[PDB]
This record gives sequence, structure tokens and C-alpha cells, in this order.
Amino acid sequence: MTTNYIFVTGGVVSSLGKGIAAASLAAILEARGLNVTIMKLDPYINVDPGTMSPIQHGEVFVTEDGAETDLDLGHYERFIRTKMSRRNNFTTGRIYSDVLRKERRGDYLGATVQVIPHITNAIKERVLEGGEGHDVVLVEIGGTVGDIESLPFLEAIRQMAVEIGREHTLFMHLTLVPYMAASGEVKTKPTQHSVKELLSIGIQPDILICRSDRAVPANERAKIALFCNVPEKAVISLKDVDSIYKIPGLLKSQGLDDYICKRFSLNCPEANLSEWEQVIFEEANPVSEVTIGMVGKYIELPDAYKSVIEALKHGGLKNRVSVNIKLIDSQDVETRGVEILKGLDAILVPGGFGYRGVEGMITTARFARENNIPYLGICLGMQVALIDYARHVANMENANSTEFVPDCKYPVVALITEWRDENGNVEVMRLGAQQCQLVDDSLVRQLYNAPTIVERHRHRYEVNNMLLKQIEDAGLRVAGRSGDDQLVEIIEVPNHPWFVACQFHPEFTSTPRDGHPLFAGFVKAASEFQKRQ
Amino acid sequence: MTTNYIFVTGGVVSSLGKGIAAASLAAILEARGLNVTIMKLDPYINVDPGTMSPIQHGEVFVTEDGAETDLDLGHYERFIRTKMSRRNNFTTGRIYSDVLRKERRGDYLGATVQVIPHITNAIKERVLEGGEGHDVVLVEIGGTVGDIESLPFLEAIRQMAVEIGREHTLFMHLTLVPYMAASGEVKTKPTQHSVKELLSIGIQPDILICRSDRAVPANERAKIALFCNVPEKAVISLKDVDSIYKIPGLLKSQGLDDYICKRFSLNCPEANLSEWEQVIFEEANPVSEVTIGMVGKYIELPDAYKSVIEALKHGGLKNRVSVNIKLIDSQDVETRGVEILKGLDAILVPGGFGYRGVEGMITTARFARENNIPYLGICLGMQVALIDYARHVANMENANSTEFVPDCKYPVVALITEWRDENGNVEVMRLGAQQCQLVDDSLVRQLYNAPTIVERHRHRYEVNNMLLKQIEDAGLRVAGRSGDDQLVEIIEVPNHPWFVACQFHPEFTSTPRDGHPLFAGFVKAASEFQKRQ
Amino acid sequence: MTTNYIFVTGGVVSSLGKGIAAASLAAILEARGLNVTIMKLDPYINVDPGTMSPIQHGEVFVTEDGAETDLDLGHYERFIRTKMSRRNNFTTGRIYSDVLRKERRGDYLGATVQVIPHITNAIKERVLEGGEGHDVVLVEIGGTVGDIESLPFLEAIRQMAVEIGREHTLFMHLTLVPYMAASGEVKTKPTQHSVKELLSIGIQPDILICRSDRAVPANERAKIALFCNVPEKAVISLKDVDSIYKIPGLLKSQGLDDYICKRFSLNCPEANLSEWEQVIFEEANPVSEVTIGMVGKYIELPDAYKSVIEALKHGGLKNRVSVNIKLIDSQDVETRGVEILKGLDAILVPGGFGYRGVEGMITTARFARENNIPYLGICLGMQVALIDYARHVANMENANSTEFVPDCKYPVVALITEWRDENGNVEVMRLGAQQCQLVDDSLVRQLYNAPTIVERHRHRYEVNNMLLKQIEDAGLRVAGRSGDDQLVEIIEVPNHPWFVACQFHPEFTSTPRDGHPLFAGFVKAASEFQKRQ
Ligand SMILES: Nc1ccn([C@@H]2O[C@H](COP(=O)(O)OP(=O)(O)OP(=O)(O)O)[C@@H](O)[C@H]2F)c(=O)n1
Ligand SMILES: Nc1ccn([C@@H]2O[C@H](COP(=O)(O)OP(=O)(O)OP(=O)(O)O)[C@@H](O)[C@H]2F)c(=O)n1
Ligand SMILES: Nc1ccn([C@@H]2O[C@H](COP(=O)(O)OP(=O)(O)OP(=O)(O)O)[C@@H](O)[C@H]2F)c(=O)n1
Repeated sequence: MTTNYIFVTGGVVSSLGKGIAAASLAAILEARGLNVTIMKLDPYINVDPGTMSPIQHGEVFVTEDGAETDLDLGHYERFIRTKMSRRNNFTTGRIYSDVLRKERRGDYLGATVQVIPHITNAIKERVLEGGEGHDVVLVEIGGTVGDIESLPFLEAIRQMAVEIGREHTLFMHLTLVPYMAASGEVKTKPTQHSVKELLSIGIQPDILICRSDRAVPANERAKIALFCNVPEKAVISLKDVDSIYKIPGLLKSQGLDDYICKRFSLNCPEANLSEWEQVIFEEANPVSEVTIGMVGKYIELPDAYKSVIEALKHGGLKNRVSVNIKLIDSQDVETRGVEILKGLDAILVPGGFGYRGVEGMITTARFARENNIPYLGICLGMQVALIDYARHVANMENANSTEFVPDCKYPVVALITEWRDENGNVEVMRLGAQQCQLVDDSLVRQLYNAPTIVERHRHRYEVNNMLLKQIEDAGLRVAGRSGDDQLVEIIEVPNHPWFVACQFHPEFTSTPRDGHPLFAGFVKAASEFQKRQ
Repeated sequence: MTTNYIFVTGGVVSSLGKGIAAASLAAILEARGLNVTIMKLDPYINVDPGTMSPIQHGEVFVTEDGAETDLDLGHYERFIRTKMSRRNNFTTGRIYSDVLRKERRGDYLGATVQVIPHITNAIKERVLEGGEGHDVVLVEIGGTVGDIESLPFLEAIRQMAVEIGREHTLFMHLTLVPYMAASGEVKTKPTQHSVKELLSIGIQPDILICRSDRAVPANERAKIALFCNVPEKAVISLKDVDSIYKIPGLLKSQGLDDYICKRFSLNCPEANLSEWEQVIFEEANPVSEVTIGMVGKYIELPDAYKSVIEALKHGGLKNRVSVNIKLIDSQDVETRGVEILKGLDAILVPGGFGYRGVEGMITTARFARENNIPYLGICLGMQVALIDYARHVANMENANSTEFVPDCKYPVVALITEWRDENGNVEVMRLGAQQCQLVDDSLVRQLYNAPTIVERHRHRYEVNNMLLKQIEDAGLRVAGRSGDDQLVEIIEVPNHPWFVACQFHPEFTSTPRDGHPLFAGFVKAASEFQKRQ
Repeated sequence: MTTNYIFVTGGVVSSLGKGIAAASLAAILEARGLNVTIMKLDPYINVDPGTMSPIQHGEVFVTEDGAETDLDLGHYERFIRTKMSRRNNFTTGRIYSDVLRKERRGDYLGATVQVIPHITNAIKERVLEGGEGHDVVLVEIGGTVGDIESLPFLEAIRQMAVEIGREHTLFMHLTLVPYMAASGEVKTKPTQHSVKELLSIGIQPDILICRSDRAVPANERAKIALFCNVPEKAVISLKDVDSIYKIPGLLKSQGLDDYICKRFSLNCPEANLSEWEQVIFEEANPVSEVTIGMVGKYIELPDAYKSVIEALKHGGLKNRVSVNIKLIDSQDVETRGVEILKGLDAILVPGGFGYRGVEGMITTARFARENNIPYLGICLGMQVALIDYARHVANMENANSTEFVPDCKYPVVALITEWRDENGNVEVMRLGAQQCQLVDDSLVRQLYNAPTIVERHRHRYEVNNMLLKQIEDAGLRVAGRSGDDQLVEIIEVPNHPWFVACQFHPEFTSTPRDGHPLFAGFVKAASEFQKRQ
């Protein structure tokens, strides 16, 4: 059976929720038994987001295969069960890097290498690579139509539509239909001007997704249908919602998936959105409420912790607990003290690099441990837990990571090559999914309810096994290990209601439907702490 | 004093002669005592033309510093005395390569790298690097305004004009004003639509250069002046000409250089175009005529030998000889025989790579030597001369280059590392200007009238010094050497009216005003041969 | 029965021959037995060309129904037998007049009247009115796509194509593919940019008609086919031709009519162009040559006499005579005398208004009559012939028209209301087709071979019947009359080889295939005169 492509573009503004719209539609199509995947084309020149700052870009999402990707692939995995890889995200940078590699090598046989056809060919090849073997492929084009940065992507998908044909390709264009107080109506003029930009570069939209702060009435949808020459049922209202989990239902209620299946001649049963209806019900009917402090160094952009924030929400769903997430700057802990950590039912220290704000995170880990406040440390969160325990229980003065203090006496965290003890004696970037072995009688062995788990890494600095035994003797427990080097993956403080810290990023395998054993356990502990007060 | 920039763009069609127009204007400004330079921005993705085929792109021009550049830099050096370097030519490929290098390295400090401002910043930086330190910098933008490939270049120069100001920047736009038989007039409508494209990307043209197959009358120039909102004296007619040497005079006669000097507030004397008037006079008043056969493997695109064709014309000027250049396919010599080399007053075998057509060039060199027909071999032309002499005089059976027959018994041409004799015994890409030492009592020592010369290389395969002495004993003379390895640069056949072959590319230092000693000597010999018949 | 529409647009330049191309294609379709018509949409604000000067816009063409139309309707009637009416030509001025009339009287029921939908609706209504009841309707859109003046027309026909559908509508776009000497090739870049402007206003061309001064090769046509996403058979080469009569054959040979009949599902036999082949043959093979002087007051624009020039050519075809048309300014006859009328085989005085140059035409008529030089007078040409005969034979001194000298003693030409005799005693704009009664034994009765004819008028001033009988008695013969007032339509001078003058415009009923009895007779007399000299 022929692979079908839905090209997802945006007009008027960038922040239309193209990713959430594509992911929500993919969820409906998957619920009709279709094999669906999603792909993100980013017009930035960065070869990948591995270099990009969290406070500039948002979180770097990590796929099972260890690709560093746009946080949109987090949306994709949280809406469909089709696993994302390197093939589901590429940048203009990646395209030019690969064309330049081929050109300098001599693969173009002395030809003049051109934006058309060579850059556009490279784009089409990567879309086909990610798409072929699926029933429906949703291809999200980053940027706003009319901008120069996305012109090669738009010319590439235009060519694909000509080659493949209108029987197996659709153009789904998101647009802003803004409300004006003065007119007391939503305005289609920006959609008119955006669609004109699309037409000028040879793309006719099949579907209009009308974004607004309210319902786009039938009268306005009728206007858009006429000026775009599309059926009225191909013009969809997507108002601002309190919950993205409702979007699949909102799109299905307007028959969007029916129109797509008709256009692609797909005979498949009606979408059963029971799993999404259940998530919505859970969210709408909490039994109790908690306040969880997230203490990190990137809080100035919450999207720096996108998957962690969603993982905490999923933890809420599974416990019927409403989670109030309080973003706390770890540097404020360094200046103002532990005063700002008061009135928290639990504390989460997420991932990060560089020494800025790390001492505040160590103080935060100490506060949580000493005051029996539920604690979850992720990557850097595990480091500061180990450092806290090394310093203040195992009596290892000024214990630190070689990342922060390279020549510290007790490098309890360090690169495998840097591993040394306090006497200077020695022995004779991990990305993606890896198996972790859980230790018998550990909290995580119970929570995960399995002897082995698979979680995703994005880190280079490990627990120093040369200084580990001393910290173990001081009472800290190793709950998880991995590989031949038996690298520490999970640590637990036993004399504590709930204290867990892991090297891997569990937030990347959390979904609203399936939740996550660790976050479910964490939020449950937060609820139990709140009740005890 | 502030550096002034003239941005040279083209509309309607690619082949307007933007390079020749920029070069011709530069010649006028240089003749007014101004320090002028020219720069070419190519929108192709090739990092440089080093990979690009001659039959696709045209000749690879080599600057003194050994940069492989667009043939436009040949136009530039043939019109102004300001020496070109790597700084006078760059591609989109070069820009992206440098931005990606910086990005992967981490110079953007975790920022999202964007077409604007990061690609445009990289373009502006390279324009400033090539421009600063000159009175006037002409910046030629490759492509046709309205195409996506040149949009980043156009946004970059738009920003430069805002920053620098209209006191020290001008937009000079070439346009096609085509004649229609039906209307019996030249048509400004394409100029109207092209200027609209310029305005849409934020550029207002200051000067319109109107290209046509005839004069653009004052009435039509008046129409263009009004719709562009420029003075009538800023609208220039540049009709098709029989000689590009006339273009400086044609532009000066319409006061283009006066307008530029007024806009840039440059107080400089009137242009004395006597040197160009003399070139025009020489060209228009030849005394005799010759037919010179150019026997190569890229004749399907004459621009493959652009600088060689111009060098032969310059040889004509200095001798008052009209040169009829007959392009002959060396593969036709292999199939049809030496029949197709009849009625030639001289034979030139130019540069090339790969074995295709080389045996035809060896046969051509043999024909010229045996029939006492003046011969000039350039690079590959020298190889086939050495091979011919090795085989047919020094009795070295099947003598060849390791490039063509790697395991041949007599590798008379080979890489320095491959150098071996006929017994297999051994000893215990050159680009740009290098000094060559000329041998006493050689033809070239007389022609160049100096013991040392500087010429430009583009080759990797050398004369094998291990097999050289045997060929010397057979009567071939070494006329030029270079470096510590004493690599053979020039060879001569003594018992011949004029037989010279060189490793370097003398065509790259030939100009219409100064000519070239070697090409002047070659065309003189062609004339003397013609008279003898 | 469903009516099919071919929308004919032009890009790059105005003077593509959109009318000749539309008319030529119509001729092929008519030769397949199809009922075809053509209409011209003119973007000028003139309600009609009734006001527009001959020396600015060219001849006012008169249809049977007495509409004053664009000279393109002359092309239409010379290529197809379908009669043009007021319905086959309208301007922007007509459309705005239509809408303003409806608005002021209150047909829009207090609605805001808008370019869309009210102006576009008015355009569509007139296109349907002219089109319905035909197999194929060719709709020529005046102007160049990308200009603001034609935007409402282009939006109107865009809407029609959506309503009617691609099964019964086609967009045929003429484009300029200009030759550049520099590249030695025709350039598709203007077509690329023109088609983008078409796409931007929501029109995708089906057929590309490629205009150039030479054949557009298959390689360039293939390039255009790909970038336009049309079949290669939908890209047509239409080079400059020496005869417009060849264009139907040239379009047929590339199968354009086959493609149109396929797209519209029209099963019709092959085009029989035998009549066009005959016209081409006749034109190419003249037996003899004649010089015919056209003495008028609008010669500064030949298009002022478009249909008269074509009628003289058609006279040539039917006699196998090459007609050298010498345009002579009648004012030069006034200043330089009858010297400038020497070396003419025949004299034609065409239509005109106002006194400027009329005395020169009267002198011209006298010269032709006295020297027995074949004479054909049309409208004003009949007036001056009557004035000549009145003055110089009937001895009516200073005889004139009331248009020129209102108070003249002998107003031999005057409005019916002004009719008076020499003593001042009294009795008691004609547009379109009218029956004229031909007098027995007259030359015109013999040539037309019918007692009655139908010819078209555009005049105000009649022959004064009160002064007629005195001119008749002096030898002049009335050859044709019309109406109840027995108005003089044709006069003849008996003692002369060929002297005819008519009130009506016979040039409007002349075609290359059928010729015209008066013009055929006139050119025959010119050849017979040339033989005698
Ligand atoms: N390509 C176009 C399309 C339309 N028009 C003009 O546009 C006017 C209505 O334009 P309005 O902003 O008043 O109302 P609307 O379009 O429904 O847009 P909105 O309220 O939903 O935002 C109307 O006279 C029409 F002539 C145009 O000139 N050129
Ligand atoms: N942005 C523009 C500019 C002009 N126009 C229209 O353009 C018409 C003349 O357009 P023409 O091709 O006949 O003559 P031209 O322009 O002198 O061009 P050319 O012969 O030198 O090629 C004229 O009615 C004017 F209304 C337009 O609609 N939109
Ligand atoms: N929307 C477009 C379309 C094309 N391009 C660029 O256009 C270059 C060839 O452009 P050329 O004038 O050399 O050749 P051509 O197109 O065949 O036109 P012609 O000779 O028939 O007139 C080529 O690198 C391609 F990348 C563009 O940037 N934007």
C-alpha cells in the first residue's frame, strides 16, 4: 500500500502549535489502526540541537537511538506509540552539511550544486527515508510561510506532491484567525494573505487549521473555505484549550480524520479515543493537591524542562493528584538560602551542565534529605545528591565533579578516564536507550516491578567507582547499574520516605496514557508528605 | 577616507554580462586614479569551482595566491591592475561551510543559528574583508533577482547599505530591455517587474544598466527613470558590442563614472581611456590574418578555455594579426586522423585532466613537431609534447603519464612520489604564482627578456626527472625549472621554428593592454608560417 | 453542449500577439467543425474606443451590430466566420459604468459595492453572456500579468475556472523566451518569473505559448514543462513569422488543438487548413508587383488603417499580385503638390474626420481622375471624390462639406438636417451593417454580382441630395443607395479605367480566404495600369 504524506505548515505567526496539532491528528489516525509517524523539518543552521542552549531553544529531546532532537519529538512520542529516531528530525544545517560532504567528496561528478535541484533533492530524500513504510507520514515544516528560511523545505514538499500526486499527499496549513474587540469578530484577512504567500510558492492548501483564543464560527470558516477553494469540512476550528489531551477529540468531532481517510482512500474503523477520554477524566477529577519544587539553572525558560514538567503532570494523573510545579532558581538558594524551599511537598533537581547554580542544587539535595522531603534527582540531580551525601555524611570535604572543580581531592563525579581516589591513585557523552540492572530490595526494583529497565542518557560525567565504596559504607545505596564498567545509574537514601536519583532521563519515556513508575512513585510520596503535615 | 560599495545585481535573465559591466566600470574609475577592486558572490553550493567541470561551469581561474575561482575574476584582472585573491570570490557553499564549522565548534555560544542574522552576518564579514582599504568596491551578486538562491546575498547587502548609508553605497541593477518586432520598440515591462522584485526585498536601485541588442533610446530611458524614481543620467544604455574593450568608453560617454564620483563625493580627474582606445585601434586595424587550431577535450563549451581564447586575441593585438581560433575536438584526431589539423598556421593544446582525448593530443603534438607548425602546449599540452618526443624520438615505447596508464614502463609524467625509471628503480596539486628560472639560449629566455618569471600553476603530475636525461639526450631542451626539486616548467624542440610547452597557465597573466610574451611570440610565429606557405 | 473557455493571458511584455494567437487557434478549432468565438477584455478606462484617437490606439473596428470595438475584433473576423458583436469586447470603463449605473439607481439594495465580489461578478456576467451557446470561447485578457490594471479580470476568470471546473476551462499563457547572443540560447527565466506572478493570483497555466525571434528548442520547452508542471505537449514554440496566415498550421503541427480537444473531451475530425495553405501559397507566389498609394491624415500610425492595409493584401492574394502599400501624408500633397503622387499604380483615400489634410485628399482625387490612375475612396475618400467632381467638372466653386466649411455655398456633403441648395433653400453617426441597393450597369453591381449588398458604416456626413442631380448631369454616376432617404452609398466616374468611392467601410468585410469584390477589382485595375506603363 502507498505511503501518504500530510505536509503541516504554519502562517501569520510561529507559535501556532504545529507540533501538538500534527501529534493530536496522528493520535486519531493511530486509534483507527493506521501505521502513522511524524517528522520535524527545522530551518535553523545548527546541524542538531546538541549545541543549542536550553534557555534559548528549550530542552534537547533524546530518542532511543541517541539522536539529539527538537522538543517536538517529545510531543510526538507522548501522542503516538511509533518510536522516533534520527530520521524524524533534521535541520537546514544537516541538509547543507550532507550536500557539502558529497560535493567536496565528488559525488556530483563536477556538476554545479544548486538550491534547486540539489538542496531540494537532499530534503526529499530525508523525508522519504523517514516516511516510507508507514500508512500516513505527517511532515511538520518549521517557521512561518513567507520567510526565506523555509523556502527550500516548501519547494521540496511542493515537488513531492507533484511526483506522488493529490491521491497520497495533503497540505494542512495552520493559520491565526485573531479576535478584534473593535469588530467583535475573528479576522480571516491574515489567513487570506498567508494563503496568497503559499500560492506564490506553488502550494495550494487542502486543509485550513484555524487557531484563535475562541471558536472560529461556521460563517468565518465558510469565508475561508471559499477564498481557499476547499470544502467547508476541510476548514477546522482549533481554539486555545486548557488541556492538549482534548485536541484529538476536538479535531475528530469536526471530522478531520474522516476527510484525511477519504482523500487517501483509507478504509479503517472509527477512531476510539477512550484512552484520551480517560486521561481528560483523570486530569479533571483530582482527589488531592501537592506543590513540587523544581530547582534548576534554566527556569527562565520553562520549556528547558518540557518533558520533566509533563512527566510530573503524568505522575499526577496516575495518583489523582493536582501537581502545582514551582520553578525555583538554584542560584536563589545560594544567595537567599533554604528559606525559598519552604512549603514544598517534594523537590526535583533536573539535568544540566556547568557549575553555575550547582552549589544551590547541592544545598537543595541536603535540605530534602535532612528534612525527609521526597526527592527525585535527574542526571545533575543525581550528581548533587551524591556530592551532598559524600560531603555531609561520608565526611569527604569539598567533594565535587571534575566538570566543576577539576583538581578537587574527592572527585566523586568524573569522566571514566579521570577516575582517581583521594591519594591520586588510578585503576589498571552517553546518548539514547541503555539497559539498567535494578538491585534487589531497592525502591526502584519495586516501582519498575522488573529486574532490568531501558532508559535514555544524555551525560558524560559518571559516579567515580574508586570513591563509591566509602559513600556506600556511609549509608548511601546503589539501586541501579549498567554496562561492563558497572556504572552507577540509580542511588537511594534508605532512612528517608522517598529519595531516588538517576543518571538517565526518565522524563523522555513518560506519557500521559502509560505514565512512568518513578514519577508516579514521586508524586504519591509528595501526596503522603502533604497529608502528614 | 571611507570605502564605497557598488552592489551589482541582474534582473530578467542571468547572461547580462554583470562581470564585464562591473569590470568595465572599474577600469574607468582606476583610470581616474581611484583604488578600485571587484568581488563575485556565487549562489551555487560548491565550496569553490575546484570540483566543477569545465564543460559545465567554464574555466577554473587561478589567482596569484592559488585560489580556484569563477572565470569572472579573469574579466576583473583583464580590466583592472588590482590583483585578485581568495577574498574576491566566495560561494553560498563557503558561507554555510564556515557557519557550520563555527557552530559545531561552539562559537555561537548555544544560540539558534539562523539565515538572519548568522548567514547574512557571514556574507557581510566576507564583503568587508575583500572591500575595506579600497576607494570603490564593486560587489557582483550572481543569479537573477527574484530567485531564492541569491536572497541571503541580497538581504546581506541591503543591511550593509543601511549601516554604511547612501553616501558610500550604490545599487547598480542590470536589466534586459528586449526589442519586439511586433511593437518595433524595446520593452521596459521586464525592468518594471524586476525592480518590483528588488523593492519587495528592500532594495531601491540607484543606477539602471539597460542591456539590449541595440541602443535603448532616451524616451525608454526616461520611462525607466520615472518608474524607478532615479535621475535620467542614472539610466544607462549598454547595447550588445563586437568588442568588450569599447564598454569603458560607452559607459564614460553617458557619464556613469561622473554620477558615481558625485554620489560618493570623490574629487578625481576625468578618466583617460587612451590605453583602451589603443586596444580598440589595434583590434580594428590588423595587417594580416592567421588560423590557430586549439585541440582539447572541453571544446563543447568554449568558456572552458576562456583565458586561453582571450590570450590568443591579446597575441593578435601586439602583432596586428587577426586570429581565427578553430576549436578542434582531440577525440576527432583519434577517429578521423591528422586530416582535421590541415590548414592551421599554429596549434595550441590547452590544459585538462583524465585520459579521454589525450592520445589525440599526443598525435596533434607529433603532427605540429614533424610538419614544423608553431606549437604552444599548456600543462596537459606540455605532457603530450614530452610523451610525443619520448615515444617517437627518444624511442621510449608507450611512454605515458601515471594519471592515464599507472603501470606504464616509461612514466615520463608522474607524481613526485611515483617517480621511477624503466627498471622500477626510485630516488633516495600545485596552485598559484611561483618563480620559474629560464635557461640561457632558450626561446623563452629571449621572449620574457628576464632570467626569472612568475606564472600560475593548476596541476599535480610533474615531468619525471628520472627519465628526463634520456629525452634530453634525444634532443628535447629544458627551458624553465622551479623549486628545490628542479621541476621542469618549460620544454622546447630546437629544430623547429616555434615549439614551446609550459607546465604553468600563462593565459592567466595575459591582458589586452600588456599582452603576454609567450602568446605574442606564438601568434608572430603563426603569421610567419602563414606567409611562408 | 457544455461551453468550454480558453483564458488567454500574456507575460513578460505586452506585444506577444495574444489576439493573433487566440484567433489562429480559433481558426484551427473552427476547421474541426466546432462552434467557436473570441472576446477581448481591455483594461483601459475608456467606455469604448469611440473616443480613442486613430494615431494613438489605431483603427476603430465596426461590428455588424454597429459596436465601436478594439481592432483585435478585426483579427478575429479575419480568422473565423463567427460574427463579432458588442458582446465580444468590453473595457474596465464599461464594467465600472455598468456597476455605477446599478449602484446609483439602487440595484445593490444598500450593500457596500466592492472590487470583490461586485466588479468581478460584472466581468463574469459579460464573459458568460458573450460565451454561452458556443463549443469553445477564447477570452483574451489585455495587459501583462503582474500589472495592477488586469487584476480584477484575472480574479474574475480564476473564479469562473473554479465554478466551471478544469474539464471545461484552460489557461493559455503567452510568454517571451528571449535569445541572448552572450549565451547563444533562448532564456526561460522570464517565463519562470511570469508564471510565479500567475500562481500568486491563483492561476495555474495549462498551456505555455513560447514567443521568441526563433524556434524554442525541445530542451527549453522541457525545462518550462517541468517548472510549470504541465505536459511537454502543452508547451508550444511560436517563433516570429513573416505571415500570420502560417500560425494556424504552426500551432496544429505541434498538436495544440489535439491537446485542447482532449482536455474538453471534444470528438471532432482533423483540422482541414486547406484554405489557409492556399492563402500562404498565394502570398508566397505573386506573379507581378504594384505600388498603391494610401493618401490619408493618420499615416504616423499604420494601425490607424489596419483593416484597409489587410484588405489591400487580400486584394493581392486573389490577383496573385504583390501590393507595395506607400503611406502618403495628404498634408504633404498640400505643401509639395501632386509631385509626391508619381510612380503609383493606384490611389486609395481612406476614412477620416476633421478638415486637416482634406484639401490634399481632394487634390489627390483630382490627380487620380484626370491621369486615369485607379482610385478607391472610403467614406472621407468618397466625400473628396464628390467635392473634386463638384468643383472641377460641375463648376461648383469652393464645393465642400459642412463638417469643414459650414457656411460654404455648395455643401455637396452635409448632415441630413443641414441639407440646402446653392440659394439656401431646404426640403419640405450611422454605425454597423446596412443593406445597399446597387444600380444596374454599374461597375460595383458587376463586381459584387448581386442587386443588394451589406456593408458597415461609421460616418455622420451624407451626400447632399439637393445638389446631387447637378453633379450627376456633369457626368458622375450614383452606383449604390440605402434607406428611405435614398442616401448615396457608392459613386463611379465612367470615363476612367477604375474609379469607385463608397460611404461604407468595405475593409471590415474583407478576409484573406474570401477576399473582397471592391479590393480584388481595385488591385486588378492597379496591375492592368502597371502593365500599360
Ligand atoms: N485579494 C483581495 C481580496 C479582497 N479584497 C477586498 O477586501 C474587502 C473586504 O475586506 P475586509 O477586511 O473588510 O473583510 P474580510 O475580507 O472578510 O476580512 P476579515 O474581516 O475576515 O478579516 C472587499 O471590499 C474586497 F474587495 C481585496 O481587495 N483584495
Ligand atoms: N504597476 C503597474 C504599472 C503599469 N500598469 C499599466 O501598464 C499600462 C501600460 O503598459 P504597456 O505594456 O502597454 O506599456 P509600458 O508600461 O510602457 O511597457 P513597455 O512597452 O515599455 O514594455 C498602463 O495602462 C498602466 F496602467 C499597471 O497596470 N500596473
Ligand atoms: N525559484 C527558483 C528557481 C531556480 N533558482 C535557481 O536558478 C539557478 C539556475 O538559474 P539560471 O538562470 O542559470 O538557468 P535557468 O533557470 O534554466 O534559466 P534560463 O537559462 O532558461 O533563462 C539554479 O541554481 C536554481 F537554484 C532559484 O534560485 N529560485
